Amino acid sequence: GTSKLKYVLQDARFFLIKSNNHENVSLAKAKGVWSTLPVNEKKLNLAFRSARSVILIFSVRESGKFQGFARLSSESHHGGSPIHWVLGGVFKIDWICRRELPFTKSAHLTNPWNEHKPVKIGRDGQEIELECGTQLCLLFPPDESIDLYQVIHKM
Ligand SMILES: O[C@@H](c1ccccc1)[C@H]1CCCN1
Ligand SMILES: O[C@H](c1ccccc1)[C@@H]1CCCN1
Repeated sequence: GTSKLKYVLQDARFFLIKSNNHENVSLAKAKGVWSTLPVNEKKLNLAFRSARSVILIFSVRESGKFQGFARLSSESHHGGSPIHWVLGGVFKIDWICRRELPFTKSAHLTNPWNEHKPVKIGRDGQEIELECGTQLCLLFPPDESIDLYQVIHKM
């Protein structure tokens, strides 16, 4: 079904994350963490405090695809377990979908906060307007390995 997914996304904010390599997205998928540049870290911390869900939608540059999406479970924090990224604070994230979506499937979605360009277009950290972001997340193939019960309880 899609009902719990729609519930998690209700009144959410959405941000495009552009990564330079699959290895870092793989690490994020395995460890449930993300780290970004200071300008985006500040924006995400602000969004985390005000919105009931903040959703990161990931895309590896030149892949032509999104690799999935996740919900922030914390603000950024320093001093924790180190992460062997491929070269700020660390956000904890809960994955909602670890399956890919090709850009060809989102060609009908425009992002008002980026001049109504197709939603695949955007710098790392670009905010995606609510309706566009909701519809983008609903386009991903269902990830039947995920149980959103525990995510709902964190809201
Ligand atoms: O956001 C990126 C970045 C690039 C340069 C300086 C700080 C942060 C990368 C780093 C690991 C995962 N995300
Ligand atoms: O998407 C809409 C928009 C965005 C930018 C210019 C005109 C119209 C509005 C914005 C808030 C709610 N929806």
